[PDB]
Amino acid sequence: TKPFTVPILTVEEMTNSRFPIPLEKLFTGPSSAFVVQPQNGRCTTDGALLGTTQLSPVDICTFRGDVTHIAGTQNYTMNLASQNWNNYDPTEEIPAPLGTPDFVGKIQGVLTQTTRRDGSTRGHKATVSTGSVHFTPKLGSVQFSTDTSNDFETGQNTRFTPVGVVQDGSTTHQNEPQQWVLPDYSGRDSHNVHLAPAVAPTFPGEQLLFFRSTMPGCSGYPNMNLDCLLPQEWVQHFYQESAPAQSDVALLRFVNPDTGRVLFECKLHKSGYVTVAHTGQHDLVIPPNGYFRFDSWVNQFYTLAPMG
Amino acid sequence: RTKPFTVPILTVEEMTNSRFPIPLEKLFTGPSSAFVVQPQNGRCTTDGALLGTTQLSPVDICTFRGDVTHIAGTQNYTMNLASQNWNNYDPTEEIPAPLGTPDFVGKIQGVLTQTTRRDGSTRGHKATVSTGSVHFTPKLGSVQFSTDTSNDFETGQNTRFTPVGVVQDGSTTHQNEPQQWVLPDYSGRDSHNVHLAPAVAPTFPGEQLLFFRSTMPGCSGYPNMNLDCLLPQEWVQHFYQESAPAQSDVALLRFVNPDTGRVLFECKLHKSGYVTVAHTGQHDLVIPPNGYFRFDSWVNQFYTLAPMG
Repeated sequence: TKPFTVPILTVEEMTNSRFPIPLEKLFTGPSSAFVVQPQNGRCTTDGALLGTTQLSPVDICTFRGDVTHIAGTQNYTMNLASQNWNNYDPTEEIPAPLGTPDFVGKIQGVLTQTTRRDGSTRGHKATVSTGSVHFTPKLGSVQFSTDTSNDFETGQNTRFTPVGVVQDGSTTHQNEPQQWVLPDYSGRDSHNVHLAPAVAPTFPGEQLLFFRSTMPGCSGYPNMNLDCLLPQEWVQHFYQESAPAQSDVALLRFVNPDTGRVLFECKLHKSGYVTVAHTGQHDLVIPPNGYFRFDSWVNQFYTLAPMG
Repeated sequence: RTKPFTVPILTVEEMTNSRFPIPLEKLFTGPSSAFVVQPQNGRCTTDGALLGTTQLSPVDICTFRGDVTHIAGTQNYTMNLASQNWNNYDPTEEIPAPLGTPDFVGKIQGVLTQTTRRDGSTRGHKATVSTGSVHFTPKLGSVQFSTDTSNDFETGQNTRFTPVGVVQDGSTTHQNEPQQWVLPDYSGRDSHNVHLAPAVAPTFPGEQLLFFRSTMPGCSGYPNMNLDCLLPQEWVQHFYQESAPAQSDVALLRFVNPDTGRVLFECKLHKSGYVTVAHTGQHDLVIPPNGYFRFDSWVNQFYTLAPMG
């Protein structure tokens, strides 16, 4: 058959699939006190995308559409367009538009607008709160708060470029964002739909292995921790390769080129997430040039050597 | 012989600009003799060798990491550049500038974000870097930002510039900037740019370069937001991984429309890492949104293409 592979990139060479910044470290911990159900960076080893997951490492947490002012406030409503500027179809069987943020928090960035008749051009600091009742991307509308009350024109193309997250310093530190809480994609009191499955360890002593980045802080004492289940580069890779999963789990070894020895082994489940044999929280310590290597297909019950 | 050469099965829209972190939009072809096509980003050979300031992350293009220091009684800051992993920048490394450094003259506006190690405090201000400025000296490890505030950023604390769009003066001539096909003075005035990826051009009759085009976001004024790269970032990434030996100076590509099955046009992918098509004049290509590039065979300098239309 066609052979399964993972990219020969370092953790640092790769990119977070849940927000557009690169990866920094591996991290493992216990996933029962919370719900690991991200909609971004979700893909099966045989190349099937899931949830709101899409291919561009850049168009994650971005928004395209036209805007309309909200009287006597500095808020704007954006009517969402598809990524190619085509119309957004809410009937499409997906939790929300592809790339929609998959966590509750206040994402701050910049609304940019280019005015078609004269190629005039403006840019304002803007924030979208995915917890807000006005955050209804699945319905094709989302609400931004803003620098100005007059600047943006109607019927002209508008882009939100995400930058970092934000938090209220008056209150409890690192209270937002909540990374493992999904937004109400369709507004309040309406069910999220077509979600990628929640994940968890299904073997004794195993914990999830997270690919972790630290989101930028515009202001406040945000909790900038952001873990994804698969590096975006892996989503991209699996999608291309579409190599048939031959067994329950793909056994990966993490190798150090420097010494040529294996540092640890892990399970890549065909569902598209990783587990390691370890108990407790741990930021993994790794050779900066170390990479993941696929070794064999093994079943539910292969016992992993411990991580350390 | 060897590992077979391939190009990714992505659409233009599925792919990403290699010269600024936004996705591709259209194919465009035109004449490349009135200007110098010598970008340092999205430059890679078909057998996987990165060139110029080209690097792998589609996100870390036109970004800057380092620490900052205020410039007395102005709202400008000087950033002392760090490598991508926050390690120290080595100007002795044989590269035009740090990897991912902007490869065009213009005013790039974004946001400087800073996080205070001790207490996890954060702040973020609107910022602009002008790559034409005499203070834009990335190869020496320093770059200058203009800013929202005069007191906020602390010294010795990690700082990140996240690019957003480009900018221009509305009082001045329109579309006069940025200048996409003009390299910055990577080492300041008074010093030569060094270790550049080669300039490129058509070397066959009737052929023009084929550009992978995006339109950069405009912050304000009337900027010229056109941005063409020679290879989609996804191709750089792909070639780097595959490292498949070029078997010829050129790889013949066909652009196929999958529902129909038919070929829309053919083009030459040169092992040097740029594309040409047989056509004379400017033209935004019109393509089936789900059409993709397909590698067909290795052919030599002199294979005659069939006109694009």
